Amino acid sequence: RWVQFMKEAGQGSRDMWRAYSDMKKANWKNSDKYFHARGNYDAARRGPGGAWAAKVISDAREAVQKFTGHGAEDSRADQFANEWGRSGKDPNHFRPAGLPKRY
Amino acid sequence: RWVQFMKEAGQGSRDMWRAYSDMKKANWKNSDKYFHARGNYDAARRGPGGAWAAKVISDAREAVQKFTGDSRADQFANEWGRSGKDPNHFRPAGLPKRY
Amino acid sequence: RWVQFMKEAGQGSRDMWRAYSDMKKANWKNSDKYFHARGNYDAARRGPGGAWAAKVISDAREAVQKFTGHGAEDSRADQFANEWGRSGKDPNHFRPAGLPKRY
Repeated sequence: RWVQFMKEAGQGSRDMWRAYSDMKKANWKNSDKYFHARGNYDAARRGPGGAWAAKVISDAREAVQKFTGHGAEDSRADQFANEWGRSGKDPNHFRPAGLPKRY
Repeated sequence: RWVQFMKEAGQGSRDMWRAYSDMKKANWKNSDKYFHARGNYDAARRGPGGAWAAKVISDAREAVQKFTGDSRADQFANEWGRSGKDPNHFRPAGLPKRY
Repeated sequence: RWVQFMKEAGQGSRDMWRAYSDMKKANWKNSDKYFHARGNYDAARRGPGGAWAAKVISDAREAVQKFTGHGAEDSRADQFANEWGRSGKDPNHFRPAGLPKRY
């Protein structure tokens, strides 16, 4: 169903929001790739709709970041982490040392 | 606040699925437009985040209709409810009162 | 903000819908790529939100139409036209002989 896909998309959107919210609450140096990967990883594991939402949201954020002057290298690196998580690879490969266990 | 907007969007999305779910359970003829209006109505009542979510979901639905090959009529109902107007405008005869 | 982005996305979405509509009513064979390119071209000109919406819509169209028998050979060809217009190239490159000035 389109309904089931959309439900997955809604949940994946929530996952993406949580990664952003946790990133902000954590204030941890060089943690953004971890949180980029984690949100995409969580969302894609909701199902196809979740993977779709993760991609659509990732792509919008990359666009807004570019507009603000984010460098091409940093954007590419962020997109690498996004796709890493979304494909099911462990977000913890981007985990900075000492990031609290709750994240 | 973004947290509040997201909260409403979450609520509104749940209102939309509940409307589609009730539509399936009711299995009542000529009831589709009622449930489209009702989901959008309930969702918009949650706040701006709910109206946004309701529009996203309604628009995504029309996209699937267009892509696969009535849409306009559904959107009339979607917008009627989301605008705060009475979903019962579309209520078919017989529909159980809990819906 | 994201306010401007979403404004552009709405503009871009309307451009895409208008291309799909024009495609339906023109009923011109071998004109598919023209309208796909044109929708994406018009949408990308709205700015980043428009380009983003155009890609979201284009990709969703490809994925959804798989359920109505559109295979990869034609769908990837549509997608070549989508990216063509989106990148700023002339949709008219795909214009079939005689298509009315209205489109």
